[PDB]
Amino acid sequence: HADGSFSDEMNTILDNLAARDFINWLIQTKITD
Repeated sequence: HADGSFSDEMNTILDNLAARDFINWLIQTKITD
């Protein structure tokens, strides 16, 4: 927190919407099998 409280969401979009959306959504298909 601080004033806009934007950092928090700005971090979750990376942790949540990147680790599981860089090689686990349009690519694991070409790896698991």
